[PDB]
Amino acid sequence: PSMGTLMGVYLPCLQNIFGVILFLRLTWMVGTAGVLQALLIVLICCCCTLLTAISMSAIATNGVVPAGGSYFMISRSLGPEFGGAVGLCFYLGTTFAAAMYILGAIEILLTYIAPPAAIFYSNATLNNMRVYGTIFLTFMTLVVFVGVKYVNKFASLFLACVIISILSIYAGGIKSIFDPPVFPVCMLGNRTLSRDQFDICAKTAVVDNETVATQLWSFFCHSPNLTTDSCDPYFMLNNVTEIPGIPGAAAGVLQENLWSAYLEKGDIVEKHGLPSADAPSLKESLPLYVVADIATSFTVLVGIFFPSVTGIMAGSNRSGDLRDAQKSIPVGTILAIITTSLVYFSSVVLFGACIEGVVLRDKYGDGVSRNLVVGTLAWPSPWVIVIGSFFSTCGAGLQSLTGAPRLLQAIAKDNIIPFLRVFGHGKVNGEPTWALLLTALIAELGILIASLDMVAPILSMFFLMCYLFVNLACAVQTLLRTPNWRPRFKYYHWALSFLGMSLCLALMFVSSWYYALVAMLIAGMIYKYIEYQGAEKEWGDGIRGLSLSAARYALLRLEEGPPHTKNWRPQLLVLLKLDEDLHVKYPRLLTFASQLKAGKGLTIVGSVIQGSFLESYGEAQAAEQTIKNMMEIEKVKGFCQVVVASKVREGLAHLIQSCGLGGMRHNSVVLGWPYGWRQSEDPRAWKTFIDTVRCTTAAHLALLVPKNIAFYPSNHERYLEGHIDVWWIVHDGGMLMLLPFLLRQHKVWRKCRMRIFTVNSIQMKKDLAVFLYHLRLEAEVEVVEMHNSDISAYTYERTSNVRRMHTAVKLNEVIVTRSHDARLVLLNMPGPPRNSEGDENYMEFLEVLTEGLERVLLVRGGGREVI
Amino acid sequence: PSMGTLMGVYLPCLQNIFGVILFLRLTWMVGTAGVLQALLIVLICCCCTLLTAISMSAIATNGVVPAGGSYFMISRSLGPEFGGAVGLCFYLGTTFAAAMYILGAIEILLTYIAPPAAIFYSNATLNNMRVYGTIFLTFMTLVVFVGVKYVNKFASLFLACVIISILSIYAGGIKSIFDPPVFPVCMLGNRTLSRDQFDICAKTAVVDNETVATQLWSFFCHSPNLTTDSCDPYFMLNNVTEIPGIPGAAAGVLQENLWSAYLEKGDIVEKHGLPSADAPSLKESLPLYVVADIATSFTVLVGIFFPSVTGIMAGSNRSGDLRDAQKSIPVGTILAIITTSLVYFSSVVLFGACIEGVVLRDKYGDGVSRNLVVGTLAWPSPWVIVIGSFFSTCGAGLQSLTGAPRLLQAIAKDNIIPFLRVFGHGKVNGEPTWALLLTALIAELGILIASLDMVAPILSMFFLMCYLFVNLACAVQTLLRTPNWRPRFKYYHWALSFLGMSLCLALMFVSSWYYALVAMLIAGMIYKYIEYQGAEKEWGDGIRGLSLSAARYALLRLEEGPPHTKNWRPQLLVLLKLDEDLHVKYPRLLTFASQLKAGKGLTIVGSVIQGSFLESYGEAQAAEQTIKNMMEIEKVKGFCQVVVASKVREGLAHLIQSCGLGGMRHNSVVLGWPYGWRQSEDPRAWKTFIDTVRCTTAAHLALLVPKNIAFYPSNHERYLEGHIDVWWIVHDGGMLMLLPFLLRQHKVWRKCRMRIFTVNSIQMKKDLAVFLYHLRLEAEVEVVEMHNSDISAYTYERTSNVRRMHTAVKLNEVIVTRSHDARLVLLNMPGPPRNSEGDENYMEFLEVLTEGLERVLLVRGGGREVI
Ligand SMILES: *[C@@H]1O[C@H](CO)[C@@H](O[C@@H]2O[C@H](CO)[C@@H](O[C@@H]3O[C@H](CO)[C@@H](O)[C@H](O)[C@@H]3O)[C@H](O)[C@H]2NC(C)=O)[C@H](O)[C@H]1NC(C)=O
Ligand SMILES: *[C@@H]1O[C@H](CO)[C@@H](O[C@@H]2O[C@H](CO)[C@@H](O[C@@H]3O[C@H](CO)[C@@H](O)[C@H](O)[C@@H]3O)[C@H](O)[C@H]2NC(C)=O)[C@H](O)[C@H]1NC(C)=O
Ligand SMILES: Nc1ncnc2c1ncn2[C@@H]1O[C@H](COP(=O)(O)OP(=O)(O)OP(=O)(O)O)[C@@H](O)[C@H]1O
Ligand SMILES: Nc1ncnc2c1ncn2[C@@H]1O[C@H](COP(=O)(O)OP(=O)(O)OP(=O)(O)O)[C@@H](O)[C@H]1O
Ligand SMILES: *[C@@H]1O[C@H](CO)[C@@H](O[C@@H]2O[C@H](CO)[C@@H](O)[C@H](O)[C@H]2NC(C)=O)[C@H](O)[C@H]1NC(C)=O
Ligand SMILES: *[C@@H]1O[C@H](CO)[C@@H](O[C@@H]2O[C@H](CO)[C@@H](O)[C@H](O)[C@H]2NC(C)=O)[C@H](O)[C@H]1NC(C)=O
Ligand SMILES: [Mg+2]
Ligand SMILES: [Mg+2]
Repeated sequence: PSMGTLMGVYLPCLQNIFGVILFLRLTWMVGTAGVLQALLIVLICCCCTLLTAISMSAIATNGVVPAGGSYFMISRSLGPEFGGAVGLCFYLGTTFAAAMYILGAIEILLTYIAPPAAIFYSNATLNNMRVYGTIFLTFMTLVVFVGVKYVNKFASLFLACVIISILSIYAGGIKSIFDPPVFPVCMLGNRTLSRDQFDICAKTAVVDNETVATQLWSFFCHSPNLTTDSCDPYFMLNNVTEIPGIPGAAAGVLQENLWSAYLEKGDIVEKHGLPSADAPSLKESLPLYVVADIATSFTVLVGIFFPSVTGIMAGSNRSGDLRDAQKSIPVGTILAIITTSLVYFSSVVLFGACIEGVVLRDKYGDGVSRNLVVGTLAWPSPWVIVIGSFFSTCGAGLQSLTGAPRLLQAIAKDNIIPFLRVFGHGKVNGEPTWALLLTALIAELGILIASLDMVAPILSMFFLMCYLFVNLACAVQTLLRTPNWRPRFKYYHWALSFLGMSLCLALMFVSSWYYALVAMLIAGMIYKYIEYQGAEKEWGDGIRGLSLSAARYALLRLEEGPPHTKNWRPQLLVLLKLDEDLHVKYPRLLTFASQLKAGKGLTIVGSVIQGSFLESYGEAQAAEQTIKNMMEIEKVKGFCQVVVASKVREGLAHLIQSCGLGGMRHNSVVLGWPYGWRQSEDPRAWKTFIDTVRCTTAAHLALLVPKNIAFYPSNHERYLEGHIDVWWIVHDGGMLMLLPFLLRQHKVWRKCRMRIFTVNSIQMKKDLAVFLYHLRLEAEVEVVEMHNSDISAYTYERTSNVRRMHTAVKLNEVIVTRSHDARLVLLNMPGPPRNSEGDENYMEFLEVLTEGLERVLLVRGGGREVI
Repeated sequence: PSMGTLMGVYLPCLQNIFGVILFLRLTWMVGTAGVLQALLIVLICCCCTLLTAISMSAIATNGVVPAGGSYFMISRSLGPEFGGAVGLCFYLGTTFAAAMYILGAIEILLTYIAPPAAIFYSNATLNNMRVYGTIFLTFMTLVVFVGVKYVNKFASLFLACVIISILSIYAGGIKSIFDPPVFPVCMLGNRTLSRDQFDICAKTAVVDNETVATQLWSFFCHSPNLTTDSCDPYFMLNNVTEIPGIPGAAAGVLQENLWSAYLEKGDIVEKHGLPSADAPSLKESLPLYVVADIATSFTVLVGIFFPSVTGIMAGSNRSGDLRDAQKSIPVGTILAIITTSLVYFSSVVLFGACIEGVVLRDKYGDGVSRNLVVGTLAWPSPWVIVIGSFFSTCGAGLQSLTGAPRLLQAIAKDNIIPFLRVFGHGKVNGEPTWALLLTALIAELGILIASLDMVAPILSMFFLMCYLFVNLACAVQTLLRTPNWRPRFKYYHWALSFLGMSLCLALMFVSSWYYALVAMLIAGMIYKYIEYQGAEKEWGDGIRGLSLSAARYALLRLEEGPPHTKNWRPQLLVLLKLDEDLHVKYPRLLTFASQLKAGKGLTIVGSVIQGSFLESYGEAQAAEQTIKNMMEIEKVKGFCQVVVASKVREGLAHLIQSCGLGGMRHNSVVLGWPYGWRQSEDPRAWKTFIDTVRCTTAAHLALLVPKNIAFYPSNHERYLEGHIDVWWIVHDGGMLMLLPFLLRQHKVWRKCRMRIFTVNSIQMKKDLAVFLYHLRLEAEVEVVEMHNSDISAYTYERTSNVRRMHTAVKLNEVIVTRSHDARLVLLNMPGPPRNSEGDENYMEFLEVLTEGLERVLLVRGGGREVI
């Protein structure tokens, strides 16, 4: 399968864009709104479609392109929810478009081709439209049922007819510039008379050597004798002129019809710039003037014109039979859009500058003798545009009735929405069976309105909803960094899709707010229903399934990307120690964690249970429930893991290195202090502690070792007088300065004074102060003398056993004489020794250091802390 | 702190609800819209506020009630995002309400109290309103700045004045029924003359024994002599009547003014039911008829009336100083609402049935000699209502200017929105300083409009937005089962909150669609900004923080509730085996998992690395990256865990029992088969396999042991001819029937025929078929003979070593002669023995069973499978 860009993307998109709105409703729109506002309408309606084409190209380039059609790409690149919601709005738009094309062909048949055939001679026109539209819809449905092959064969002919029509229009204009046609329109003062009835527009004619009243007189004056004075004042007071209706292109005409002329329902189409002496008038004369049919505005014209720029999704419709789709879909679509936009602009200016401003406003060509107003300027004859538009409308109706059921069948066989499974019951060949009937029924329900000017806004609403959803999906997926979404289009940026969504939403609300609300509610309902059904199909439950799907999506999206945050906040893993009877030994660790997190962040609570898994599952479940209850009491929102190991050491290690799912990992381990390690003889008291410390420093995790956890305050407790003391010695400054702030952020330490003690002094104070300004703690800074010999233990261990104890006891003396009355004391601990045997000496160091302090918390940095 | 329900909730809510709209704009609304549509407006505007009061009660009962005010409850019970968004709309509503009350007091001062004081004598009224409103706003701001204590002291007086006003109105009506007042209104045909200028309404009066033209003549006719014929035709053609303006209560008047009388801008207030002979008229007479001031409709009246039922959040405003708030806030609020609604209904009917339908439509009381139209019926004098409404408006303005800056200061000190931190810089006493200035500026910007009929819809938009957000939050949090949200209100149901949200949204869009769009965009912007800032504060990054917060919220919400799903879908844990050089040994396990999941669900991929953590972290990270790449290649979306253990057995156990976060856990373990176990001498080949099997059967997890994994198809492979074979023997029927369906759902097995082989036969076939109908697989069912002796191994092991082999070899013979050419064969495996030593015999059994089959997959149920 291989066909080029032109005959694969360009010509189908062109054939789908050029429609009936141009012939039947371009001149009327231009005359009612002027040339300027018409150009503005065309620009506004082309910008939304151009931004949507850019977003569609960004969709069509990422990855491989599915070979099914234009609905499979959207789904594959935006998810079943979005794609399903988009597909239904597009289906409804297409079926209503079929209805509109049938209505247009009926109007062209009953008004210009053969008026005598109308059955009903107000509401007679509406009933004729209803009857003939129903007959046409039935026959077209039968044709599509039996003869799809001939339609696909003859589809080129309709495009040939459209192109020949446009060429003839432009040839007629260019011939108009130097030698225009003749189409006299008659005038009464500054009113417009219907030339259909009268033989000639003249008050009196000379027959048999004398003057006699003409048909215009007998129609306006009921008396057939000139010597009468019982007629309306407007006829006798004003003259009767015959101005040419097609003045050749000039700068005087384009200057005349350049400003808006919005009429009201029932008003008279008047030629601004003719002498008129006002006077009352009878009520038997109104059937002789041309009348405005519907109320005209700006939003009305926007709504009526928009369905003439839709069809940009028809270019990416032979995706399977394409040579290189990534390079052939976007360029073809955008070139088709540009060609259509330039043709519309040129045609607006040409109509404005070539035709009278009073014959453009005859929606049905009443001033002229019931001709196609746009067909008046055409070189060969006004008969080429009539037949051309008739065949174009028939072909567009046939193609819409062919392409809507196929899309419905695709959506039904995709098994997204479950209640429309029957609509996928295709024939033996694949041609839909019970989707054609539903489509014909919806098209009939649309035909029953029987007025293009009322069917067009619904069509516009559905297509605008589809475009808005495509744009919004693209922008959001680009912003939030979805895992499988990376488009390769060059001229693409999420700002463009966002602007397109905004513009098409503005249009959707300008046309009719209530229709837009109904469309938005339908779209939201289908989106949520697709999401719920997908959740129930993946997991098993509806609501819990929704939560599981949201969690999985967030974790998967969070997986990709740089795994480092610009800031550092403690996300703890509280290693609780269960008793022999499975009771929490130190329930104050959970309280302290709740005070340090304040209910925001991640807090996992692990614990190891010695034994064997094969025979100890119930114990694990019971302990998990116990920890969950104890954790609910202390008001800390977190998860709870319980593992059953053979030795507690390896259980602790596995718990430290494996807790979380992907990016939701901990980065801080808060373990308690071993009590009675030197009292008892069992050496294992302090080996587990040292091993967990060494295992949490090799994973680059922070460390919080709250000593004397039995004296820490509870949540009901409150502090009124007291001062936190910080004793940052050398390293770990960031966290030593960030912990007391996050601590005092709690009501228990809501107003505890902070004092920063740091073992040129003025320069150091200035730096600490400038750093504190960003934090805003403003705690008093007191820098005591720094003796390198005393601090040689921290410097030597980071980057002499007898000396170690000396320095630790001198440091302890200083801290206990200058910080004894402190509420909470925070100081950083030195790293454990490299030699696995000096652990006793390291423990003695750590014990003699914090001698006397009532409550002391030791923090060890991980090294990856930034702030 | 303890005060009752009445003086703590009822009276403040009552004082906040009864406003100026009732006096200044009740009669006008009733006359323009009739009695029926007025009652409908009151009902529509009371239903939204009643449903909002029910939702607010449901909020006020769950948990403890914060003692701060009415904004802390909403925040504490709905989250910082919702509460912050609600607080700002409420602040804007309150400040614009202050503007409206100042405008009302100005109107009452310049129109009835003292008209000569107006500075400008159209736009003179607007300029007078602007100047005087600015002066009033300045003086009121200064008073609130200096004298809050006196305001809080005197707040009771304003309620006393309002109550006395209403009592006087009703006393006047009841006195009207039997002896009404005198207020003659003059008429011209069926037009309404302004009685202010004329001395008496009579064409001619008799002075000095003869008739002379009266002031009405000289005002309507410029000639002061009766003998003139140069006047307008309407004056001479019609009469001059003097009808009473206050007809006592009767059923004839309530019948007259019962249908709508919507006028247009500039129309004349006409008395339907008086003789009038039409005629043209001059243009110097229009300043003498009463005129309609603004265009009236239904939506206009809805918008103008709505700010008279707002203030239901003022009852829950002394939460701290309450005896028992859970029982005192809801009953008080709802009783205040009911009292206000009944007073409005009774007043609408009383006005309709007591006053002429032509003097109700004088917005400024022009027909009467510039009196308060509602003050005409009042027993003591019309002077009590004027002064009462003046003092009420002044008091309401003062209280709004006192209560808006306090709310802004609370929001600013809560540190939710960061850019308004300055507005919390209260005085030494707490009274706001730079929040009062901002509030006064916004109120001035609102005063510059200087028309109640244009300020009221903005107020309505803000309050409706606040109410809609409260209702939506309540309904959603009740539906999705938020963890900390359980209200105790009896008459509360999420359907009521949903209906309230719908009704108040309908109102918000009926009044003015564009205003509603602006309000909704403001609310959404503030919601998303609060969410982003909170994410950046909890975690550290903006976008990644958003993802982390969504994941944590979903997991926490999913934690609570029954942990069993009605359906069972496999969520796998693929235990890969890494090589000595850290390469995936069997990369086909990942392919098979991707074919069985099809990219939807949870798939964790664990692996154990022997060694020691203290010295093997880089190996773990490298292996994790390797597995991530290999898993991305095979197109399976899952997480990857790597642990470093000392012995692979306990690593596998810890991986089996601890993988996931809360509810996102696996329920199926897919491990491979040990190859070369009998070939090599190392006994550990089959001990790890048996141990993992026994460890995964004690955790109640399913088990998938794909044998001969080297012959399984790849993703590029396709199958055209072949038939899946199922050999369900006794147990594990649900999963043995669900696995092939989920398998064939993949394109690789898209059309492989399924054959169900099952070792009364007709009854069994009928049951299997009925079960298959729901699945819809419709696979052919062939039931072979079931010999109990051969099946004695499965029956004896679930619920003789020589016999075991016999039965296994006979079963293998049957399966290999009737299923040799099968594509994939699925049969359930028996459980491992209880005796830890018969493992060799169990392995020999499992090996001799699947002898000859090219591809065989064995499944073992967990026992908790439902479908
Ligand atoms: C077509 O002829 C009709 C009827 O002869 C013209 O209607 C009349 O046009 C004159 C302007 O030339 C209007 O006079 C102006 O009226 C406005 C508002 O009343 C006033 O402010 C101006 O100072 C001036 O008096 C006149 O009202 C209008 N007649 C009616 C009944 O409205 C019409 O303008 C002619 N031209 C068109 C339609 O382009
Ligand atoms: C107040 O007096 C005014 C002027 O005298 C009345 O206006 C005129 O009322 C009559 C009805 O009694 C209208 O006649 C009707 O007009 C409609 C539509 O044109 C027609 O369908 C009916 O068959 C009938 O002819 C007349 O049009 C109207 N005059 C104008 C200029 O509109 C008015 O109705 C009196 N009563 C009120 C306002 O309650
Ligand atoms: N079985 C366990 N499960 C979870 N965490 C543990 C376990 N054992 C120890 N820990 C962690 O190590 C810390 C040190 O406890 P450790 O057992 O060393 O001291 P102890 O229990 O107070 O008594 P001793 O020091 O005499 O053994 C505990 O607070 C806990 O954080
Ligand atoms: N180190 C490991 N990490 C993760 N999973 C493992 C590990 N070792 C074994 N397993 C699991 O157990 C299964 C059995 O593998 P096992 O080592 O028993 O057989 P083998 O490697 O094929 O060779 P042999 O049977 O001779 O040892 C593996 O497929 C895997 O699922
Ligand atoms: C009606 O048509 C006539 C014919 O063109 C207009 O012109 C008038 O012709 C008479 C004949 O001599 C002259 O006396 C008048 O002076 C002409 N009018 C002007 C303005 O020159 C006539 O004006 C038309 N009437 C109206 C109301 O347009
Ligand atoms: C104007 O007022 C008079 C006084 O009430 C109306 O009544 C007419 O009075 C004259 C005096 O004899 C009678 O002849 C007429 O028959 C009375 N009218 C009727 C209907 O009985 C008079 O009708 C008023 N005019 C209008 C237009 O309402
Ligand atoms: Mg120990
Ligand atoms: Mg082994």
